[PDB]
Amino acid sequence: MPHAFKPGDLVFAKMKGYPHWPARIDDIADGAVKPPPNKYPIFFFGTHETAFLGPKDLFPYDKSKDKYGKPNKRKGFNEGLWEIQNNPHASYS
Repeated sequence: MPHAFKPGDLVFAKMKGYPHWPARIDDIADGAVKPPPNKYPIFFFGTHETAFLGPKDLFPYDKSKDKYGKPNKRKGFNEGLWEIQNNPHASYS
């Protein structure tokens, strides 16, 4: 049965106006900006941008990849599909 989201979990993350996007729950490093309550730091593969999102916008990768894991014309999308499948836990800093 599901647990709560934790750093390292792989997801498709949804934001207004964008397709469901390959992403991971990031850790928060000492000294880094913390998310708002009930929000998670989302790192988006491909773009390498961060946003804070709640669970309503977070779809677990294994369950969702058939549906959402298909090429997209949006900038960085296809690079992001490679990263989530091939090296989802690397430093992209």
